[PDB]
Amino acid sequence: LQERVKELTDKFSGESEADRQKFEALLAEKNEMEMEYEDKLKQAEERSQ
Amino acid sequence: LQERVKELTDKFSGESEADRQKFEALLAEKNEMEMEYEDKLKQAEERSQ
Repeated sequence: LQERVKELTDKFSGESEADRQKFEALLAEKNEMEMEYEDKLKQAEERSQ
Repeated sequence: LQERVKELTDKFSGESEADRQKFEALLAEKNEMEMEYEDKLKQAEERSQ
């Protein structure tokens, strides 16, 4: 009986941690491409002037 | 035996499920500002010409 507590706690928490890592990677991906666009706006403006 | 199993399974899996909606919202947020930045680049070049 007591083993059932350990089995469900570890794997589902890992599932929560695994889904958290994707969220962190997506946040890094979103932030990385955000500044990439910001570079594009200024480069076009500088060439325009 | 069953009481704990259903208790831990439901609450711990919900934490993993809760990280998916945040991931989906982050993905939707990431896609949305990408279109805005593309519009910004499109409008920045139009005035340049």
